[PDB]
Amino acid sequence: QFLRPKSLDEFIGQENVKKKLSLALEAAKMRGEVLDHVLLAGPPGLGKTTLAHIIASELQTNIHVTSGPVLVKQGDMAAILTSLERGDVLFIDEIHRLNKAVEELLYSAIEDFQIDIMDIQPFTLVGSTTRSGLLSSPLRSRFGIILELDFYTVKELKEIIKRAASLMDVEIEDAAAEMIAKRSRGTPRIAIRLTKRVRDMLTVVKADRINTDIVLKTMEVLNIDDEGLDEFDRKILKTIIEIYRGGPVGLNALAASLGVEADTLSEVYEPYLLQAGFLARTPRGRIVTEKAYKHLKYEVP
Ligand SMILES: Nc1ncnc2c1ncn2[C@@H]1O[C@H](COP(=O)(O)OP(=O)(O)O)[C@@H](O)[C@H]1O
Repeated sequence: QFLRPKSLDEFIGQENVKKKLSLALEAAKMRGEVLDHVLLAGPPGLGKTTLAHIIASELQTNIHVTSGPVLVKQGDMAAILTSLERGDVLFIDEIHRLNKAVEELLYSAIEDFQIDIMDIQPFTLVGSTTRSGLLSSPLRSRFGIILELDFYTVKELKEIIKRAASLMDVEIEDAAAEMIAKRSRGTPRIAIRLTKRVRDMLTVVKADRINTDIVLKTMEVLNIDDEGLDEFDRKILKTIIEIYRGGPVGLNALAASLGVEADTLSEVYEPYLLQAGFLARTPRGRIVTEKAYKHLKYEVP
């Protein structure tokens, strides 16, 4: 995890998020008070986990990691709550997936810091979700700080790439870093994994630095096109084009045809497809745009 930022000063991008978090985080440290609960929302790979760890580290408290789909019985949640020390961070990934059982108990420990009277040390709840709207109304109004992360710019991603390459002790030319950033689908996690693969090409071809040639060879091997779309991205668009005539097609129907969970489609793949203008959502369902037809070389109906 030597590539993960350890402080906000090492976190490139998300300027609005950082200025908001920094304000409340520094104020709380200065007062020796427990930070207000924070909600981190946005597509995966954008640094929500990273920020959660940064928060605990800045407050100099312990972070307790867990996720909604794991805490089934109240006992599971109860144990974690009691292990919390004053000022500790309770980080819950996919918090919108907490079953009513543990959700009620969590909400309870937040209203007065005491579960059914049997006592909980004041703590900071930091939840993570792809869509803040997926959270229940009750728990939603519990976070005093809501941070919405959107995709990064190509410039920010390029900077993240150069930073990663330097840490892996490998030289890379600006134009090459730009090329990778343009194909990272607005996501730091994607950009870093791509940089590692390009690093492997640099190793096999025995080059002194990553250039455009090395990047293009890597992308052909990985099957990533000039827009950064991978095999499944294209499969989604092609399926809508061929099986559904460009759409509109419902989320459930599309998911069934692709053999994947609707969630993985709407929370993981569609976000960027919508942002990049390849897909659009209508009341009747998802539809492909003219840009997708042309990018994939299909005659525009
Ligand atoms: N702003 C950033 N600068 C550098 N690396 C980042 C940034 N945001 C995310 N990453 C990197 O990407 C990977 C993914 O991040 P993570 O925090 O797990 O995403 P999320 O929880 O939103 O899915 C991490 O390896 C991390 O170190």
